[PDB]
Amino acid sequence: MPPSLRKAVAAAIGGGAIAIASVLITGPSGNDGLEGVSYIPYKDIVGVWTVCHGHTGKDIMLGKTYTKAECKALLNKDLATVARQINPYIKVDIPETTRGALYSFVYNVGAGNFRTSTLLRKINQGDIKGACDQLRRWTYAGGKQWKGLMTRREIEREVCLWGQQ
Amino acid sequence: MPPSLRKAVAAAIGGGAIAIASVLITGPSGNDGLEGVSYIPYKDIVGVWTVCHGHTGKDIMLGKTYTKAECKALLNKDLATVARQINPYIKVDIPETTRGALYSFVYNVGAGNFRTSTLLRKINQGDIKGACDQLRRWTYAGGKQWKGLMTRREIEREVCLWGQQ
Repeated sequence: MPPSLRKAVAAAIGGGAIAIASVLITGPSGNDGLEGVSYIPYKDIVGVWTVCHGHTGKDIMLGKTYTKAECKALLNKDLATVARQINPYIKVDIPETTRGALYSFVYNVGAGNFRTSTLLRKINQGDIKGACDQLRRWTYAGGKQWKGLMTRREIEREVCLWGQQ
Repeated sequence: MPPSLRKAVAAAIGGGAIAIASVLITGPSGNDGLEGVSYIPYKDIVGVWTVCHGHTGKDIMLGKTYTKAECKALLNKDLATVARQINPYIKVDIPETTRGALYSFVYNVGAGNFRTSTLLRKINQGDIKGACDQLRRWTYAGGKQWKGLMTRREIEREVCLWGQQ
């Protein structure tokens, strides 16, 4: 991963999985992460309304220009939600890096997908290294493989396996 | 602080930042820490129901008597929440003493207040001395400086500055 991002994830470690994920999504500067940011609402490719760091919901004011602080508040809430949605399903102790990287993964890919993934089953069997490797299989959308996903998956993989080496 | 407590801090240091904060809140006995303990809902001065060592939610039963057991459940959860809400905002590496000190402070003053604060800004510019000193600015409410908050911030501060001697 870029060295600034690496250092960023390093300092977030004391802050636990949530903070780790927040670095992955927003990046060191808070605007150069694996997710885009947008201060004004827009419809995505599936026609869902979205703003800030990829935030969707029934609470988007279409006429509003959002601040950096609003965007960060909303991410916090959404990450807490991801945690709520997936942590029940992780039946084993994993390191904070691994947890944070799965948050970032699930943020992108959705809770359903994760619940039925092979990645989870390898987590629940204690195969951490094997779970982190499953990430590379998640680069396909519209029967095309995406350079942007393959990169994201590589970076989430590094962090997922951060403790090992 | 009181020696009764200065020791009991050090007692759960190896428990990490959560355990440091949780200590400051309950103190060794359970009432003799920074928060007020109460096993029946009372309406506080601003008219919010409150129970145990400061727990407020919508999850409160108005005639119920809570146990020493159920209040530990509420606190731990509440403190999980504080860590979720503030850590992503903390971009640098910090001692578990310092972090735990901040968990307590935010318990008291709220995530919003914290996210906009000068203190967090000093934290993130690496200035930990400068950070902890900012605790002292948080001793007013309703016009007046309170001696009780003046104490409470000196305590939180002491713990905040445990690394630097």
